[PDB]
Amino acid sequence: SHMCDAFVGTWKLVSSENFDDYMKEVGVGFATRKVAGMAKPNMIISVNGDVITIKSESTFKNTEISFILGQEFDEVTADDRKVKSTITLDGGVLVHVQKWDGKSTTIKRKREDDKLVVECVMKGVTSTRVYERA
Ligand SMILES: c1ccc2c(c1)c1c(n2CCc2nnn[nH]2)CCCCCC1
Repeated sequence: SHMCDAFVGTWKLVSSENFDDYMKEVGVGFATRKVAGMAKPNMIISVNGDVITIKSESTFKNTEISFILGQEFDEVTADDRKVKSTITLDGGVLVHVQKWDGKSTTIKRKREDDKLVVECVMKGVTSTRVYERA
């Protein structure tokens, strides 16, 4: 009955494109790129009141963030960046901006048909990662 109902659930990665190049653009080093690129995460999205929780569970790393839309928080990313994050809803798309070291990357999550599509963008480089219900 609310703001992210169609995102809530357990999702499994089924395809990726350009993720190595995205990670290079971000600054991720060779060994982490190789092991992270192999991961097939489950993304678990839940909502309790105003608080949204997004977990990512994989052989590479298990991460968890909780947040309120529009309210900045500090995040340690799976690749060990210490970033300041703000997540908003823009026309039904969750938009996640991460700022660190004068740099920025944006991760968009959208529902398309029965998929949850994640678009990671750093400068001119996009990676598209497609999730199915688990
Ligand atoms: C496996 C799954 C998910 C991951 C990662 C690794 C990494 C991130 N995300 C979250 C964004 C996301 N969600 N689905 N794919 N990407 C941080 C940005 C990219 C650097 C590598 C580490």
